[PDB]
Amino acid sequence: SGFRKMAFPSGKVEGCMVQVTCGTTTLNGLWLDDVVYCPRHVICTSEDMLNPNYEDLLIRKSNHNFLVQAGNVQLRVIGHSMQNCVLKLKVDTANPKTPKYKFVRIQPGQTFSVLACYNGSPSGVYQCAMRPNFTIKGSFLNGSCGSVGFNIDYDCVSFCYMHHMELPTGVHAGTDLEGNFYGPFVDRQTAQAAGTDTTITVNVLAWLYAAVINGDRWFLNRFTTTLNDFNLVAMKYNYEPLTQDHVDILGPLSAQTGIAVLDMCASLKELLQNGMNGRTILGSALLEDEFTPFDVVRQCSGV
Amino acid sequence: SGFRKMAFPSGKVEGCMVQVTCGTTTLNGLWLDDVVYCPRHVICTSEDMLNPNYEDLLIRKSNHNFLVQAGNVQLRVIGHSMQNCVLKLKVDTANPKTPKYKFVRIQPGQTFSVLACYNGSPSGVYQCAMRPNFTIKGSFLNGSCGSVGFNIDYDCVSFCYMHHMELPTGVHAGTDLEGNFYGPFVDRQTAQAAGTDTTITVNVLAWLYAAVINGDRWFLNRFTTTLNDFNLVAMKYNYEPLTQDHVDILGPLSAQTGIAVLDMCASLKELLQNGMNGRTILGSALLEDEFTPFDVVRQCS
Ligand SMILES: *[C@](O)(C(=O)NCc1ccccc1)[C@H](C[C@@H]1CCNC1=O)NC(=O)[C@H](CC1CC1)n1cccc(NC(=O)OC(C)(C)C)c1=O
Ligand SMILES: *[C@](O)(C(=O)NCc1ccccc1)[C@H](C[C@@H]1CCNC1=O)NC(=O)[C@H](CC1CC1)n1cccc(NC(=O)OC(C)(C)C)c1=O
Repeated sequence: SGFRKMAFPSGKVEGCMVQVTCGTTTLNGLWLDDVVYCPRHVICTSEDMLNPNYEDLLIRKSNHNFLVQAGNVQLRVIGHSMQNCVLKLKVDTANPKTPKYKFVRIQPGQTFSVLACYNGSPSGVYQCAMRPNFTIKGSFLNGSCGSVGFNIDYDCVSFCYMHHMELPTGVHAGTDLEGNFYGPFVDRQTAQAAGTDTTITVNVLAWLYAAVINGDRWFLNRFTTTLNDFNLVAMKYNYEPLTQDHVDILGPLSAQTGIAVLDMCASLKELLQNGMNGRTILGSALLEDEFTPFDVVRQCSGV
Repeated sequence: SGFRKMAFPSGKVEGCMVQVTCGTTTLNGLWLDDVVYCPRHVICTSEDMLNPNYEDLLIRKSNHNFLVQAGNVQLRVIGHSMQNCVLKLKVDTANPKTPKYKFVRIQPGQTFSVLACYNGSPSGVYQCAMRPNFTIKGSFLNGSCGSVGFNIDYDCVSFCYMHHMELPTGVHAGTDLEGNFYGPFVDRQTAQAAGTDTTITVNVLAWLYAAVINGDRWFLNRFTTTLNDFNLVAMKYNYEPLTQDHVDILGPLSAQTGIAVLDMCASLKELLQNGMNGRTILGSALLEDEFTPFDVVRQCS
């Protein structure tokens, strides 16, 4: 037993990471088959960054403008195309360590693993959630751009995130691997801010179940409530609405535990008004919301 | 730029993980060159869990009794010896994915990554600290024995933990890769329990320095303290003694931020007195003790 924030093993993705240089800018790329994927802003100089014309910038560039390094080996570029905010650099050699993979786009509330990289070298791995305001709470310094987020299912890597920027409150924004942004952000130096964050209700409930499953039970009670009464207090504390689908997805654990979701809701209710005030659940003095139901089950199962 | 509990990239370890079966019992092992390393209790039943005589149990085994499998390839065992609580199987094939590696014994306070595995197949990776009472707070189910903890420095993998048991408080215990336990635990099913735990003071200070680096100063104060007055207070909240070695180690973080170690000790002292009062520090509502000074420097610069 025990309960921890856990990333997927990262080896399948470590082998796809490369370095990409265009002029003074260096950042990371993802090498799958014979294409390297990286952020389109690798083509911008500092001056261009304030108001860039990407189609114009790119037309001016040729293959020779892009230096791609895998370890010490040098990949040569035979083609270049833009898709949305991502650049696709065709290269001579297909990646021998290419895994089974697809590109997918994730919903707010869903989690995934980030492999942080610098100069094409993986530095660390951690779990994040795509927040309701479309940011992630990561850890990223200069050179991190191009790092990816992913899930693993059997042998198949599902890539969902490529890193592009930092926002004023120390939170992070990027794209799917077809170059579409998560959230209302643009790849330019301009005044941007995250919207008001909100708490992922269904994830907090899943985590209260994990607490119960692991012997922690000093928040339970005897009282059911209603979606409507609940949602009204949810609204008051900046919690997402809880839908009937949420109540369904939590079904396994209501069963496994003997505790009704709306029971759990009155527990949460009480925690919302009273405060935590330094007292703890699964080692936390705040209500955690970056574990999904599937995450809680995946980890109390052994998959 | 943010701050997260961050594991090492697990790929170098993933390619060494295998499964070891003996009778009814299956767990994980670690394949480096021509040796598979696993917990010696792979050769026990449940019958034999209370007072196993491992020397007696091993003598009665032949090589062919150990089923070792790396993915779909069955490896052939050609020899075996026991070293402390670890069993070393000699196999007829060297592991081609073997990395640069060393075996080190860590001290309490130190951190590392765990690769949780089942049936020779990795399931997740997370960071842990060796607690002062010689346990870790992990996530381990039936089948996880033989999972290992490690650090990575350049291309060199430092193996420092192999997983053996769960203890009544729901915390975990194991050995180094030479088979010696951390703590006064033993590989048998008697009643044994962890000593009372304490907070890793030097790591909490490093984390406060990390909050300052990331642009957050609300918890600082205008006071200072002697080293000795600090420890007399801290012990009252079950914090580990801070030593002169600890102070020397926080030197670099002090220089970068311009906060003297003993000034930051005064802040901590007050945070223990007051609590957070609704605020948080690097996203936490508690004082966090599983980041080391080396870890803070790694991830901030
Ligand atoms: C990215 O492009 C990257 O890693 N580039 C390579 C590189 C950059 C700097 C020096 C050497 C090499 C970064 C990743 C950033 C850096 C710090 N933390 C991160 O997550 N992305 C940007 O720098 C991004 C550029 C893309 C077009 C949108 N950018 C540009 C300008 C400003 C900001 N952020 C910002 O002003 O936020 C605050 C919080 C005010 C610092 C930005 O992210
Ligand atoms: C380890 O042997 C393992 O993973 N073995 C393979 C396996 C076991 C059971 C079923 C199928 C396959 C486990 C790891 C444990 C199990 C749950 N979480 C863990 O970290 N180690 C043991 O079961 C261990 C072996 C003994 C030291 C040599 N063991 C045996 C007996 C009792 C306990 N602990 C115990 O009593 O648990 C509490 C928490 C008190 C209920 C124990 O760890």
